[PDB]
Amino acid sequence: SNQTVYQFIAENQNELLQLWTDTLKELSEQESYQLTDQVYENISKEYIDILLLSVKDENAAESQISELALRAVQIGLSMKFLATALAEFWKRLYTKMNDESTELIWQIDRFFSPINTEIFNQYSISWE
Amino acid sequence: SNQTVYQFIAENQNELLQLWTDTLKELSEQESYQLTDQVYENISKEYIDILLLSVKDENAAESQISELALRAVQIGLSMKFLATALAEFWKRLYTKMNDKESTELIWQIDRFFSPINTEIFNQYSISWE
Ligand code: NA
Repeated sequence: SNQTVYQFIAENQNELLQLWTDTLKELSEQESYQLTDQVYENISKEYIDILLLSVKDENAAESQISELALRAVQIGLSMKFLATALAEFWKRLYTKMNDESTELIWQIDRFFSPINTEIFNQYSISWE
Repeated sequence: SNQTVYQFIAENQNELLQLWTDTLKELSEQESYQLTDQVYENISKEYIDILLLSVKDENAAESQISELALRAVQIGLSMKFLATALAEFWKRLYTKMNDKESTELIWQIDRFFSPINTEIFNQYSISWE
């Protein structure tokens, strides 16, 4: 069901990790300060863990989602920054997997959308 | 440039308002209570008004953004509900536009909406922070 996307992530973990770390770092340069590379790499790795627990849907990864959202809040990432990052993550995955295009986009969207919206929810909850 | 998407929104305002109002309503049916048709219509209208100010970026609609997000909080829409709704809003606009490359249309749509929606999510969360 989410097999094509899931399997690609599983098979391309090391390259995704680097890709997404680099995405966090690039976005951070637009912010008033930049955390260290290891901090962004750990966020990336936690995220990938979430994706690999989320083959069915966002439910299995409940505890890691809550941890990641709390961590984001605690270390000073805005919702704006996190949402921007997560949007860029799936788009950079697309470029990797694309390499029909439209059906791939919809595959990616079906796997990620509920994960990301649950992460957003738990970020807001970790203030609410 | 966001000209292509902006123009389609500008030319199809009444249609989009109905489409988005219906999406909200459909989604509300899975929540523990439903608000009124007018409440959801007013949300769709406030959102479209944001879009029409946003041809460059999300900055001109700062105040409108902040008001929409705050109202969402106050009326009891979760972030989950809001983020699901907004995702469906662009996807439904895609189906409309696409039926008039598909891939480049999606990226045009994403380019326009993504910074607006992220800013909405931010103001939603900030209402609590
Ligand atoms: Na767990």
